Amino acid sequence: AMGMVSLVVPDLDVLRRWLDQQSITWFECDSCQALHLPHMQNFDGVFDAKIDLMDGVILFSALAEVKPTALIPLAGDLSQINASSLTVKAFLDIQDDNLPKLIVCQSLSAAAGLTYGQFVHFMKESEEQISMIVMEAFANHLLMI
Amino acid sequence: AMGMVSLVVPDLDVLRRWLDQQSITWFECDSCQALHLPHMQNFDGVFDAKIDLMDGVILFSALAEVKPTALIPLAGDLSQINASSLTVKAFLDIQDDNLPKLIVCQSLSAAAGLTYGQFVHFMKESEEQISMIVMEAFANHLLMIA
Amino acid sequence: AMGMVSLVVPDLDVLRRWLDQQSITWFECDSCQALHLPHMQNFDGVFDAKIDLMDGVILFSALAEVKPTALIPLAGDLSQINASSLTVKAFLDIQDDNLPKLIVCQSLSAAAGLTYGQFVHFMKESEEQISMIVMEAFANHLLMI
Amino acid sequence: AMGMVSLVVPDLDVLRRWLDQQSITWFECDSCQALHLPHMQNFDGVFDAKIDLMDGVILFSALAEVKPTALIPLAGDLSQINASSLTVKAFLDIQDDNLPKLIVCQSLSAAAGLTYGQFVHFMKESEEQISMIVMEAFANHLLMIA
Repeated sequence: AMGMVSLVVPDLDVLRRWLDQQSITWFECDSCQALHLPHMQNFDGVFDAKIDLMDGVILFSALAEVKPTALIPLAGDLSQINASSLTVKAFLDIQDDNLPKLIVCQSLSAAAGLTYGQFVHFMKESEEQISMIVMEAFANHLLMI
Repeated sequence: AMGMVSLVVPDLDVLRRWLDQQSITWFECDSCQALHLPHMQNFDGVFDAKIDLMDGVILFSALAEVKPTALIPLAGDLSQINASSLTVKAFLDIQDDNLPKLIVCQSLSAAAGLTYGQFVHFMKESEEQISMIVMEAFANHLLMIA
Repeated sequence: AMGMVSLVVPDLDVLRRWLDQQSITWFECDSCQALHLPHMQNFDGVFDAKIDLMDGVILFSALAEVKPTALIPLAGDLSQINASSLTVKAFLDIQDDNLPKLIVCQSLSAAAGLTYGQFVHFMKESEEQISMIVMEAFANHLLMI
Repeated sequence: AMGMVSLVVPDLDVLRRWLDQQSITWFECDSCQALHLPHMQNFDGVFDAKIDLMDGVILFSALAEVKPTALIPLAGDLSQINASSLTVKAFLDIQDDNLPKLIVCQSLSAAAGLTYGQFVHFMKESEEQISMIVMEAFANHLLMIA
């Protein structure tokens, strides 16, 4: 037992405040509704990272660009990567016009309510699990800079 | 305001009680630590489904046996399947002696506490998301029959 | 039996002549020793095709550019493609600096000697098997133009 | 000048005689049309090897059983393996009831005629190229033992 709490169903404004509470800086696309997190670019391989809220689910995602020569090998390793974390998911986003991306993300289901403490844990856990995947891909020479 | 609720770091006993409170039936392996969920076998392609507790993370997972002729095509589809759900993950488990398995799972991180209502929602959202993915693979002719 | 013949071990000059014999036009890179075959660009998907001679093996290869979005699906289909022809081979050539290529090729072992008629058959058979693979990839929307 | 030689469109009898002339032993399936080559089992990973004649093309092929845990990694290596030889091809044969197989093969197009000497060279070059590929996969731990 940790006691009684009262749960909140957050909107994006609650999330801005809860991020401000933790001293986590966020920035905000002209082109999207995600809260972008500049500190995540400190991890080798990370080009962008953000918090989205959609259909009752908070998502924390990082994006890295993949070298063309590593794309087939990385696609073959996706099972092992997803199996390697209890909480983080990984997949490729491939377009004809861009460099292929590796998306690495964790969700927190919010529609039933959350405490602030649960959000904080999620931010900490996600950052740690995400950066592990992405740094290991970088160190294996799979990513551009 | 709204009401107050208990925040609990659960052990496997907390979860069995919580499943009981939802009238969800669970069975046990003498060979594993998970709580098996017989009702998930009503979706085609599901050979087993279970709740595990691992380092403070609850995992609800479904397992389906994959057709060897569909193993490579499924492996090539994992990005798109993982991209199809906000919450569920999918991956392959391949051994040298068993048929390959598709694991389809959702997690709920319990180390900072959880409430009963969050678990309930987890059980519902996971059953829905997991069953969609498995039913879809089964309809794509990728799975063997239980 | 088709009678007695006398075999020739060709060099690149024999091959130019044998191509001239069949009225097949060839062109010649500043950057390679292959004999390039412009008529093969008449097949949808083909960016270049050539005859190489190396270490006693004549190779007839065509190259097509693959869309990034089709690269993973095509890599998964390489077994089926190679299984589909008795004589043609297919594989990807992927570089970080370029568009991925699909290489589709047939060899003729020449170190033991050949007749002209065997060369002609090879040119005909290769062109037919190669263009089948490449046109089927094009029609399945796997290639750029 | 150099000498003259017979140009022959072969049938399977022409090939058996030609293998005999090279003292290469061949056996037969009551279940297939190929001439099996017992000496190819001396290379590790080779479960079978054979000469087929199909639409006027001679195929020399070797078969190795693939470890299910290496199936996906091998599939991802096929480009590089096919690019490693000027003449040999490699691909997978996956069924729902057998272990997956790696086929490694070379062809010789016979419809415009072949001479005995071209066949001999074919037999030597194929054995060399095919065995290199198979021995290499076996050393990469991809294959099961015959």
